[PDB]
Amino acid sequence: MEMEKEFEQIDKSGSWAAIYQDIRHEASDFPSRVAKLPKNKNRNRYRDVSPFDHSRIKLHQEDNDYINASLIKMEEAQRSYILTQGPLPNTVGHFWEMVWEQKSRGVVMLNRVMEKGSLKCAQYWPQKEEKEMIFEDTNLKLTLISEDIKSYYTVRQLELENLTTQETREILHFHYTTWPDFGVPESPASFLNFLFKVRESGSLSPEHGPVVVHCSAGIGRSGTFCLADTCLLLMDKRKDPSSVDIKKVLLEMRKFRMGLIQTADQLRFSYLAVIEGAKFIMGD
Repeated sequence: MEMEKEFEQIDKSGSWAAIYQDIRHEASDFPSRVAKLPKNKNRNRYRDVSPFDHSRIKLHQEDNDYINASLIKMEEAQRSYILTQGPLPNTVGHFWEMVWEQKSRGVVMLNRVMEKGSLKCAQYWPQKEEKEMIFEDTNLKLTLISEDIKSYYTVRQLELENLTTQETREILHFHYTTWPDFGVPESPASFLNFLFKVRESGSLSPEHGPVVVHCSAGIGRSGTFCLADTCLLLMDKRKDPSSVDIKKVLLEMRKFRMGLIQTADQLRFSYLAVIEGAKFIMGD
């Protein structure tokens, strides 16, 4: 069924909360035993959001390999993503270790450091060129190279240096700064504009490691981003674009991280973004 007609059907019958609960009921349940070990309690921002064991990213260190992060590998679309929580004061060094070890080119941040008067993640990148950051636990240095502030998002060029070997890499930081404190955006236009800027940079392409995407818990706004990207790519690849089933794609992604898309409003917004984004992938 054309999602656009599916959309109006659900909208006129006001059944979004019902569709969404059906997804929650059918979603995969896999063990997350490593996340729950006592030694890792201060590595998790939220007690009820954990990576599954089978898909978790392992840090390359004998001490403790745990980070709250998951590899979402989409086989038909030929795209991979790493979804992670916003880094905590004691996990910022682990976060940049993962970026280095997984050979990522881009980091996508979908939250502000403070929202609703509370801290939603650590200030984990430098704000001034001349004030670089050193992460002593993982032996990495991080420098701000340039900053381009736009109305709906900011793009930063960063230099990550492995102090052990003195190799350096350019990392691109894509910061969507205008998601509202409550609810979802009224129009998907600025979100789609942002997605296409990430695509244009190379950060999603198979020559690099997977993009790292986060919000506060790494499941809500973050799920919306990868769900929309993968659905649009499938519509590009297939002979029959109306065969793309957004609910089935979401359940496939939930095999790799729990709780992706956190509200029925985020589900509706994901439909809106794919429907409106389609009106480019087909030529215009």
